[PDB]
Amino acid sequence: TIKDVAKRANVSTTTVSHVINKTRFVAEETRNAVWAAIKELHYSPSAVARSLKVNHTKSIGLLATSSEAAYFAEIIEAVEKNCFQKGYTLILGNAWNNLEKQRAYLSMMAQKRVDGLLVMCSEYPEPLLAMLEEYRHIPMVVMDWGEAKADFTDAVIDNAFEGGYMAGRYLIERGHREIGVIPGPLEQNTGAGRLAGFMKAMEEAMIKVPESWIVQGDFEPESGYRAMQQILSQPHRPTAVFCGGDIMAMGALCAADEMGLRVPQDVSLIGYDNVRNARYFTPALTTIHQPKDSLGETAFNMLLDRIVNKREEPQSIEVHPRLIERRSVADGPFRDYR
Amino acid sequence: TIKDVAKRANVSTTTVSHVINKTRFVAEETRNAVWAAIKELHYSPSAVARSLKVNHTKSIGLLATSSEAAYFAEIIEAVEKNCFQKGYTLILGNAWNNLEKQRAYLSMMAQKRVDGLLVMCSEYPEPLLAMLEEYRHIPMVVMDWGEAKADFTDAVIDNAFEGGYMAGRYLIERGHREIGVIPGPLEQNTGAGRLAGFMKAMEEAMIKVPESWIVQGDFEPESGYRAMQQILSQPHRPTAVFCGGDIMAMGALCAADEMGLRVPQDVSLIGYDNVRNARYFTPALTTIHQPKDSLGETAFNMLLDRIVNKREEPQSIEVHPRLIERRSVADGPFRDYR
DNA sequence: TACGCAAACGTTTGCGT
DNA sequence: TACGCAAACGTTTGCGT
Ligand SMILES: Nc1ncnc2[nH]cnc12
Ligand SMILES: Nc1ncnc2[nH]cnc12
Repeated sequence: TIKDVAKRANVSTTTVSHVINKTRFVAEETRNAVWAAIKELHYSPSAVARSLKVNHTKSIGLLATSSEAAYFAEIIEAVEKNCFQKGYTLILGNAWNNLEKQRAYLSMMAQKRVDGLLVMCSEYPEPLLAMLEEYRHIPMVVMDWGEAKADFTDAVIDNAFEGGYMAGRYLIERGHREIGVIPGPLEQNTGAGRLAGFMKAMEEAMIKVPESWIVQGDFEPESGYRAMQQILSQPHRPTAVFCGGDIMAMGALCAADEMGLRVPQDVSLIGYDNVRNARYFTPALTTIHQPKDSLGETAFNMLLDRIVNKREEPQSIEVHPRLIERRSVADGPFRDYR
Repeated sequence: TIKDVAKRANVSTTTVSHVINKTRFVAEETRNAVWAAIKELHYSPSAVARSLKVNHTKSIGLLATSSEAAYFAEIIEAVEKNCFQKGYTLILGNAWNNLEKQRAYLSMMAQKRVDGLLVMCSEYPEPLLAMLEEYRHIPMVVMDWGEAKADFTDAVIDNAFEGGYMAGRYLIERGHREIGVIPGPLEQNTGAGRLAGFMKAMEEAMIKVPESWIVQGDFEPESGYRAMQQILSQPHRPTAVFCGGDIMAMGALCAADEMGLRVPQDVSLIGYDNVRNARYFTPALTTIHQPKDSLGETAFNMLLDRIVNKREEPQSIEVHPRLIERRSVADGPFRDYR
């Protein structure tokens, strides 16, 4: 079809190409006509064709887990923002922690010849790690590991452990000593990681958390509801609770209200993520904030580096969580005794 | 690189191709070797190359507005689900209601040669309609219009008006006659549409809504907070409020709590959307539910039809909202008098 | 000076035999 | 019977002149 344009303009396609890509000098005169034709012909340069010669599609694939969950959602939108301004095209794929689904999208991606790969799989078993490696050839970065699980990728690490530790400390310094927790899937970094961080703070305080006070969640509002319930649904209950994620917390808030418990007057709740609208939780959620934007930006960045500056050596960049004081927590019984 | 495979197997690439695509019969023997090589060579058929001959990329572009907002998010995830199972690749682009941004993504899309186009732009001014038409050639469907704005697209219509009407009716039948409303951007269908529907119910009831009781929102939690405030922040206030979107409502809930108002005992609130987690609002939100999944499914479907069955004539498919009773509403002063 | 030729990028596919 | 040839799809780009 460029052939069709070169003709209208009565010049070589090479020429057409050159003016389209400003890749060498062209007569104004000449230039014009081409555009002229480019317009009537209503021309649209085929990227697939181009991508065929130039050897880069100028698009990146997001091998995600899910994309609705507030958390995930924020990141994605971030990453995308980046792709847009640097000319990249985002190909979004949720794998739902389904291996087949993952091997699937992966290969679809390779075939669509993605310039690079962003990875947010939540859980990383050997079987997944393995598949992953078969694609080392294609530049990639995993945005959700605690440490550097592999040598073939760039990694961005959130410090979820120091975040767990922060959340715990706060409780302590507020007077709390009877504290429960609803962690997220221990196979995930944001799960095991955050929890552990929180658990260290307790040991430092010689605070023991009775097993009946820790209930697993999965990050979905419902998981929180159940746990919160289960916790306050017992003879003896904590005076403060640490919730591994904002949404689940939102779930733990609802349930307390429903058991007619008061927050924070009856129970104190600290969450984790600081999702765009935790502020509008009732009451306004006190939580640890994860820098989701920077997280995305930093991932798309390391990736571009590898891409353009053809880097070979794996990289890894830390990012830092931080406490956000809201209205869901209140001084515990030992505040004044410290 | 297929050339590299044909060689290992010592057969024609045509052959390699044939066994890869099961496009004609091949000796088991022959078949094997190819795979054999296909494996060692660690081969990955280039879709760009293929897409070049076959003339279809097997990917669809989502020209969205935003992708974080719960609403949007749910849809997208839906649509994507569909693309995955029918082999399509999703290219997601948020235009933020920025014309340039839109013309941009659009053309990027055309160039990436998308098999079809899904459109969720929120607002549609002539300038946007116009650009849009320049792409009639590429099959497309707009998932957020009230009626059929154009003749060159397939449309799926939500019936947001009948939804507004439903929400109003409910209030009425619950005993309410003093009711306020926080609508969303009147330029959007889910804005003007829903409101109007609600407004008809009032006229039918000879209920007049004083201007001081209607406050625009933008769908973001914050907009709701302000409005809710503004409303209850007056000498005379409604006994019930209709909120154009769940998130904003969530915002209107927070504010009441903060002005120490009780919901629903002090104010009744009905929202709109029934987002995945409105159930976990505090209190559990009573709202109108939009079938977001079916919405996506139905869009990806009409689109596939056009695509595959090369349809030419625009189509349009209705979808229906429905009331979801929760805990945010309570009988008003006239319940017993009817 | 300002431009055009033709090979190449990696596939699929109509004819053949 | 089971397979191979070669043209084509739409670009970019190293040489030329
Ligand atoms: N996997 C996950 N899902 C939702 N919110 C999260 N916060 C941290 N990890 C998360
Ligand atoms: N544009 C929009 N944003 C968020 N929620 C919505 N519900 C209906 N339309 C919406």
